[PDB]
Amino acid sequence: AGLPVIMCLKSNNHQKYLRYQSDNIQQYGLLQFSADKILDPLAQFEVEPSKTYDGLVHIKSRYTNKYLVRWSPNHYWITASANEPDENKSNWACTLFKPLYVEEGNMKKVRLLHVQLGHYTQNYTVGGSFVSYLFAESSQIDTGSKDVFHVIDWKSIFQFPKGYVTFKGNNGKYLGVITINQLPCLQFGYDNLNDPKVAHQMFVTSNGTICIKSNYMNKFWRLSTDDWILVDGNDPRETNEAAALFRSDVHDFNVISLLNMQKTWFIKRFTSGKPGFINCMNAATQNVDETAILEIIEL
Amino acid sequence: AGLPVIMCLKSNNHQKYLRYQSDNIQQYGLLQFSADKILDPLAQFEVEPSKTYDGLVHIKSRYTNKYLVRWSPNHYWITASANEPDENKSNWACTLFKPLYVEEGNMKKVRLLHVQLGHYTQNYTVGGSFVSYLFAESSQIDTGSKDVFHVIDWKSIFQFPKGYVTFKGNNGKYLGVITINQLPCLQFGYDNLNDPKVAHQMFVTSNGTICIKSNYMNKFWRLSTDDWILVDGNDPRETNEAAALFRSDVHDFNVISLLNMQKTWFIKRFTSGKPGFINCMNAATQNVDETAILEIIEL
Repeated sequence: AGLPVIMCLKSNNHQKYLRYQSDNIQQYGLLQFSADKILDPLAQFEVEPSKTYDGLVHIKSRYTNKYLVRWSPNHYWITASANEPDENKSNWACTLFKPLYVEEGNMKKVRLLHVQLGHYTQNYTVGGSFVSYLFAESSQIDTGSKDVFHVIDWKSIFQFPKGYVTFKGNNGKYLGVITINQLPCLQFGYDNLNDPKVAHQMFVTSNGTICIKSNYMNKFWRLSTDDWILVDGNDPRETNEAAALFRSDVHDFNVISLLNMQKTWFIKRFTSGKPGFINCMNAATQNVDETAILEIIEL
Repeated sequence: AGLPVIMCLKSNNHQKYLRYQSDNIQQYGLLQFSADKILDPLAQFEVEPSKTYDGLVHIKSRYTNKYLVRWSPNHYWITASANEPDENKSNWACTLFKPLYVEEGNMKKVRLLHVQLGHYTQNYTVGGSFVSYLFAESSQIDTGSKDVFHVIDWKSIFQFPKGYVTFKGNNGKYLGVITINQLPCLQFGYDNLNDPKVAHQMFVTSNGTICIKSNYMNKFWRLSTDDWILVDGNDPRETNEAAALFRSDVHDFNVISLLNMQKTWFIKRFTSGKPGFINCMNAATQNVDETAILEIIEL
């Protein structure tokens, strides 16, 4: 119904992501707006379209693989615990929800109506322990906007923009081609997004590896001499040369680290001491360091 | 191919479960036998039958929802990062696996053969940082059985024994029916599993709630007088009475805590002070405590 197959929900009211409550407490099983990162393994939910009703949806925790349902005949708290869907609107355990978009055409802002009750769900707080839990409050939209959620497609966090992009290093500079000692290097030393030497193109293969082409050089990034990432490679989707294949470690939307597949080490901003090699891309760190985090800027 | 749709793999070699390595380290994305409990959110995998090859299977991490594939053309390390399945047996990125049951008929002990390589996967260690990671070593069975895995169906951990069962408290005693002051209570004070009073039956409903019947009385458990759990209830599957419904917090196979849906507090072995009411089941704890931990013993 316009929602991603697998999604994450964020509460504008306090900026946290909805996650299954796994602690051994009274609220076990309930859904709490407390995940700091979207990468939290308890924050993923799968949406499943209704068999009978056009527009109604069933939702389950990806962790437990169980449907969201009311805690019991007496409560409005939502628990991801139903073993199976229930499309009977008169049953307190009906599992049908109805996504209602806050603004026309915008699919990332929604209010989720519990069908059986006809109540909007909210990031609700009662007292002491019942803090920030999903609760089907009433048929009235909330004055405090605690019923509006930001929808996030889980799949997209691991997808990149193919089209010109550049990378911003931790020193504030953009990554561009540069010839040093006859070697076609990559340096974080450009200030302007429009310098054509700074434009790159990311190709994500079906196996998860990524290859990157320098627009300016019209050649692919390739680990080579002294572990510098030089711009001289042929298309690795044909050559299968591990030196020109990378795998990413996503930290957040457009914030990544890339491991070079030949050395299996992360690439980073590096100054080797040898004259001329200042802030150049090199496979120099076994694990992620601050000089290894790259921000992707679309072009 | 006989595997459960969603499963957890346990290494025979060191009794840890296979989980996605999410730390920002060299081995990010690889699969490591380091989860202590099956409840770890990074330890669930899903199986998909091959589209063209009977008996062949693709496997993905439930977390990333990506396919297990070789790290690169040069490696035998397995990473859960393929975007899509690959059935080309000749391609290094082939995602097909062949489960090979160790004991004919027992679908729980298995070896996973990486089809393209023709190698068995192992709980592999190459010292240093690569410790206990899935690696498709060779076409030879391992002397030390590091290639033998125990398959556990994920859905079954939230499933309970049908037919007769009892419950063992933290005082080593079985839970049985007992009349105290005219009230038909449940007390942890029997040492004989053959006592008919100690026998119960659990019913899980499609909504996740559970209702328990005492075999002896032929009555369902129900929160009533002074929060004690009495055995006098009619079937809540028909009365929809919250006091006769419980939701479980599973700690491990057959080790759970139960929350009464009327009080929304966990039931535990309890001694009130009122004479006679010693070690009786009472909804007296908000969060799980030692006394709220119950062991399900099947009869």
